[PDB]
Amino acid sequence: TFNDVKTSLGITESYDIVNAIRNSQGDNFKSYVPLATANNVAEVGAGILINQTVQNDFITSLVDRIGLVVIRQVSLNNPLKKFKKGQIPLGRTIEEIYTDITKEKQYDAEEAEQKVFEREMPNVKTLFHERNRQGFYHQTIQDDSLKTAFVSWGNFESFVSSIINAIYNSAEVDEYEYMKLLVDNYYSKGLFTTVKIDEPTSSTGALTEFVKKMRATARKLTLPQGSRDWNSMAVRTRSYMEDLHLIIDADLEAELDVDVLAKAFNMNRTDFLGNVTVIDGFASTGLEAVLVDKDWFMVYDNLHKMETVRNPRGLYWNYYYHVWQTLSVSRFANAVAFVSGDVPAVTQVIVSPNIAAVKQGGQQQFTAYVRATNAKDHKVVWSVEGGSTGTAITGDGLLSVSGNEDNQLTVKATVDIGTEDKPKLVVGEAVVSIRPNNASGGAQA
Amino acid sequence: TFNDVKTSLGITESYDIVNAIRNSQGDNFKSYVPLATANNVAEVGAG
Amino acid sequence: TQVIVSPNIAAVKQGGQQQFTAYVRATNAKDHKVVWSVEGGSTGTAITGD
Amino acid sequence: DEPTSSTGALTEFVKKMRATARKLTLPQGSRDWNSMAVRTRSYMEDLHL
Repeated sequence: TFNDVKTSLGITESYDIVNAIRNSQGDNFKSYVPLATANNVAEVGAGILINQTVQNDFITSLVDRIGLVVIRQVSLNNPLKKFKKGQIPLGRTIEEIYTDITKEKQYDAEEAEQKVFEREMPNVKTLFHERNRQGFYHQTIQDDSLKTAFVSWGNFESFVSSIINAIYNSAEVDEYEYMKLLVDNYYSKGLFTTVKIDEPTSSTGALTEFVKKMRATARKLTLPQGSRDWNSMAVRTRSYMEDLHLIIDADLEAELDVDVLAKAFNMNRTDFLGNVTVIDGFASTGLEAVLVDKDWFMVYDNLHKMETVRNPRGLYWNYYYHVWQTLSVSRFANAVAFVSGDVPAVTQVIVSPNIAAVKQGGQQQFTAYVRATNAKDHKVVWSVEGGSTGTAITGDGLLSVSGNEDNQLTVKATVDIGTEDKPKLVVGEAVVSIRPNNASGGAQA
Repeated sequence: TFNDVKTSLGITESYDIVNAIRNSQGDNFKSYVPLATANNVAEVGAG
Repeated sequence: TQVIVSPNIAAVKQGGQQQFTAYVRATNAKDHKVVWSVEGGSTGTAITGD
Repeated sequence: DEPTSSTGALTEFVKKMRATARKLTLPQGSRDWNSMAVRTRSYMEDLHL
């Protein structure tokens, strides 16, 4: 129920093909001069958004009657469906437990007199994955009002069927797009091990600058001694190379395919290591591709219910499609971020046991790993939040819980990238609670 | 024994992907606006 | 090169409201501010941005 | 030179190692290539790059 529709609705003519040029050429547009109806094509040839009742040219008061209705229809799919680990019935959280290595002690027999029953607890990280996604898809099909817009049985079932697949494409796209958030989340949080690829410190000849880095760092994830510096928990894990999946920009696969794979007499020496999955590219700035284990994804299903209900007063159906999922990310798995643009110096600081239960008057050793791009060796300042005058931490992160506290402490590892500004602090944190001590009361000395 | 804590524990982040999603109607992030539960994926999902 | 305001056609009830969204075609690696506007309304009938 | 510098410094590094591995695994070994200047020799299956 419209009027005054201009036919140039969303049109920003960068140049008017006719009046700026074709009438006035003397130039490259000369091949359109021998066409005579080029102005009728330049008016309505790019599609018309809003229909208009156009009268017939010879007989006015005859309407010009739409005479072919095609119905476009596409099916979308999640390429990342193979990163799902099945269904969780009966439960909400997931417990992910990882014991890692310990530090060797020097053999000393003199100190061994008092330390036979000394108790040194393991280094255990735990990780919890809550059910995140709980959403549904809503879709009405008024079966009776749509019979207006069709005159063919056959276009009516080819339009009702598309609204069916409109649900099944909507669900599968957000299933693609939620899992693509988890990469852009994890990078925003600083949790990706940043590796630059587009900083070629060499001379000219850096066409394979990214291939040499994405085949070295792919190999570094699989050394049998493991490494500390590819997790976001700083634990000594390892990949087995058959589980290394590489989610890559489509811009970047052609950089490989053209600059490297053609002119490669032996392509096995220059393919990317591990399984390659092309996406369109990530939302994050400068992030080109991401190499991960198969264990890095903690994606789980809970529901897939299609329900429906009929309205007798509105003569319609609602369709509800509930997808409940557990969309999560293992911080224990290696996950390398191949980035291009300019990055911070320090992306993450990892304080080591992450949680503690230290008795009043007790003490606790802390360690801060520093996830740093180019290794300026940033100095670490330890700090305690929520204490009293007593509780302080000093030097190489040694907490001294006072006898006079009961407060849940926050132990910080402050790294300053910044300068005379509102500077750039990279603060990692841990949480210490406090057991009470009957520490004999009163005063001393 | 732990009685009150935030869930963004330790995380020092470059850009915040709640203000990256909502406060960029421009580009690079409009694919994440039609998500309904994007808060409990972006502020939990790391673990 | 183009700004695509997405639904392109609304039949909004008098009093009711409607959600619009605009796709900006950046041909470069930047982000460009969108300013929403409603012309031809009564006193009232505003678009809030966004 | 430095085996990140150019693709010539990569190649020359590939030249010097196939040279050296041949010099090691010549029979009639050298008093070069060890720290006692013992006239020893080595085998190809024994070399570990």
